[PDB]
Amino acid sequence: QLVIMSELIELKQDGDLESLLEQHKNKLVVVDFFATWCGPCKTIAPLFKELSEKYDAIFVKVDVDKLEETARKYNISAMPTFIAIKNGEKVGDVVGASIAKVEDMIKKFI
Ligand SMILES: [Ca+2]
Ligand SMILES: [Zn+2]
Repeated sequence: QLVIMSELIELKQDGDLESLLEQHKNKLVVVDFFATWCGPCKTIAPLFKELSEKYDAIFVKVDVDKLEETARKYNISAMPTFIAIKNGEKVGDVVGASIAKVEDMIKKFI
């Protein structure tokens, strides 16, 4: 019966998140902070992809070793950490590979 105008974007260097937030001012932005060497990150990534098809939000992937300043800025200390950003400000986070909690968080702030 419908498809969502979805967006799933992987960032490349510090500055890209701030640019993305400015480019998408009135969307909820959901950021997956992950690491290349993180098993739980790889396991959840296809579920995060599936979620991006269900909600009119901007879904973002950030490798903590490629965007070190951004990880530091968001106080990332475990991976995956999912951050919901609304109107440029952090409104929630989920620490760990729980797709149910991520979806609950999106439901709350979208
Ligand atoms: Ca799908
Ligand atoms: Zn876009």
